[PDB]
Formats: sequence, C-alpha cells, structure tokens
Amino acid sequence: SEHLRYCDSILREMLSKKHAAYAWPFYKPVDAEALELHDYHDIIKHPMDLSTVKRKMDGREYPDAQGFAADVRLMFSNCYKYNPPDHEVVAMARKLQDVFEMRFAKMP
Ligand SMILES: CCOC(=O)Nc1cc(-c2ccc(C)c(NS(C)(=O)=O)c2)nn2c(C)nnc12
Repeated sequence: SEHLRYCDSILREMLSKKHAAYAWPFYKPVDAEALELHDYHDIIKHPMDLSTVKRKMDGREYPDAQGFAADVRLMFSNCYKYNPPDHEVVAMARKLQDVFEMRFAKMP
C-alpha cells in the first residue's frame, strides 16, 4: 500500500549510513546478557528494535502505518523507560526519534 510503502522508506532511512552514528544501538535486540543488564527484561516487558520492525515489514505483518508506528515508538519508549536520563543511548534515541517522527508526520 501507499502508506506501508512510505513506512518502509522511513525504516530504510533509519537503517541507512546517514544516521548510523546514533541509530546503531537500535539495529538489533538489546543483548541484556552480554551487557549485564540483569534487570532489563524485568523492566521492559516487550522489547523492540529495528531488525524486528524490518522482519515484520518484510513479512507484511503490519496491516497499516499505525501498527508500524506503534512498534517503532515502543522501541524508543523502552529506551527512555529503562536507561538513566543522561545515558548516551538516550541522547541517540532522541535524535533518531526526531528523524522518525518528522518523516512519519509527512506521510502523504
Ligand atoms: C545503565 C546501562 O544502560 C545501557 O547500557 N543501555 C543500553 C545499551 C545499549 C547497547 C550498548 C552497547 C552495545 C554494543 C549494544 N549492542 S546490542 C546487540 O545490545 O544492541 C547495546 N543499547 N541500549 C538500548 C537500545 N537501550 N538501552 C541500551
């Protein structure tokens, strides 16, 4: 669809080298074990990241743009909920969410 195609283009931009400096922590699920975030899955009950969004998009699991945006917004919401406010990953999430919300708002 026209809307889902636009979302795919947003997702491809978020995964592009343009934004790599701050998008890379969202490229794949938080590895709470390697990172030793022993409380991560107690605090975050529905983990989300960009590779999962991409898997669902490629498999055409999102019926509409709102479902796609719900997943992306959960990824960011998880990041703000879990981390200390001054963590570098929070500053990175702020920049990538700016990019995402600005593109999403201009969906034809
Ligand atoms: C108080 C300590 O807080 C944290 O370390 N927080 C977070 C850390 C990282 C993070 C760092 C380094 C690396 C190498 C990775 N890679 S991976 C395979 O997990 O995605 C991720 N992502 N992250 C995301 C999203 N949301 N929070 C965090």
